[PDB]
Amino acid sequence: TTGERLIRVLQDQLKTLQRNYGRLQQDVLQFQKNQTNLERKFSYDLSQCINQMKEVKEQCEERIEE
Amino acid sequence: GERLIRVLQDQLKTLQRNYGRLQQDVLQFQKNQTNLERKFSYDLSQCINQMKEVKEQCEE
Amino acid sequence: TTGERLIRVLQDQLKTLQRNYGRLQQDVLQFQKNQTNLERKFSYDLSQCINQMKEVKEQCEER
Amino acid sequence: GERLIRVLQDQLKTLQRNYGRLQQDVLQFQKNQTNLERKFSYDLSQCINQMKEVKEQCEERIEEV
Repeated sequence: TTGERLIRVLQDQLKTLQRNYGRLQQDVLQFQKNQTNLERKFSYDLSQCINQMKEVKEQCEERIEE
Repeated sequence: GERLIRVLQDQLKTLQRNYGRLQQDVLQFQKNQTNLERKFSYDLSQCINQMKEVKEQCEE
Repeated sequence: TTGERLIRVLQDQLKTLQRNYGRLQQDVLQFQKNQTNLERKFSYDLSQCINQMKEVKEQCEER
Repeated sequence: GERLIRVLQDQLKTLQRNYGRLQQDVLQFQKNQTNLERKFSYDLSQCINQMKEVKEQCEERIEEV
């Protein structure tokens, strides 16, 4: 003992370390995998806005009674 | 005897501090990206709904 | 004029769209800023990892 | 008359290309984000992998004395 006691605190610090880091990994995995559906949603909405803009232009240009 | 263990104990407390900085950098980035996305998705929706309104103004 | 009332509505709406574009441009600029910032932080954290690794290495196996 | 209509047409068309560039800048930013995430995962893992080599090294050495 006395040196076994210190070694036990060291084992404790290491497994607290390891468990925290493992928890962070799956938090990063959670976030990043969930990011994909959002990136696709923005991409879609930006294209649609660009397409509606194109329909707007054609129709307003048609609105010529001048 | 050999207090390499007390050195290691010191290094693990430093490594725990540095993990703490890494965890807060990652989590802060994630929190800001989610808040900015709420705004980004609001502004995209606004382009869409505005463009719907212009179409019907030009269709009457 | 029916046409001159629509012209005023179209010019008001063009201003709102230009505003919308600038908010979208500022949104994308902020993604760029948050990202490069994280790249700078992560660069520092990685260096702290490698260099404390290197030194625990020499601390052990050489007493 | 169509002077104001001229410039409404001009401003709209310049806006349409600015949204176009906007769209290309989002696709590119998204993609670089993905690549930075992946290189950063790889580089931290290489550091952790060397960390673990030093653990085994330093646990072999604690009880050698």
